[PDB]
Amino acid sequence: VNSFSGYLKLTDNVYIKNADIVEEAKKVKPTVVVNAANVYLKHGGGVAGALNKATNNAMQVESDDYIATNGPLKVGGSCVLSGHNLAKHCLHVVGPNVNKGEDIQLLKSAYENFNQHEVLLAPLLSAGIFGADPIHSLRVCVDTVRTNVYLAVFDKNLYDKLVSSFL
Ligand SMILES: O=C1CC[C@@H](c2cccs2)N1Nc1ncnc2[nH]c(Cl)cc12
Repeated sequence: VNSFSGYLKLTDNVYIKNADIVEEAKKVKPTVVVNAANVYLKHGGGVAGALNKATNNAMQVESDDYIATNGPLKVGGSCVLSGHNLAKHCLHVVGPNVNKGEDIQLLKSAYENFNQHEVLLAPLLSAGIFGADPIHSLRVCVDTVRTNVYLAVFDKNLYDKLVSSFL
């Protein structure tokens, strides 16, 4: 039993809700919140910009130190950093950005990072400003993640479309 509330159950381990991941994180304080990161951990917009703003820029400060030490992430890769006031940990995961020409096959590799964590609150990877089809992202998620994932979808119209078209 965990503290997530109001989710539709898609599969044994994947749950979905129309919710702002920022507000959801602030309420649940999950062990792991997933960020829709880029390789530079520059949290300018989208989910990343929103999560960082909610930390009063502390996520960005921590991230800049991480990059200065380790260099950029790989597309499809991840790193674990602090969750600040939102969660215990933030798993920064880099899905391919279609608006940069990156290979969509790397979306499966990106979701594989979730399997290192028993329970996660997460957005759909590569959706939104990353330019991929969110329906496809949901399919890859369901077919790749085996741990318990609670997906927050900000846009209500998109949420209804994902549910109604889910196989
Ligand atoms: O709903 C969705 C679906 C895909 C993703 C994207 C939208 C546009 C580009 S990628 N997306 N976005 C969010 N998902 C959860 N919480 C959020 N909070 C804010 Cl702010 C935005 C947001």
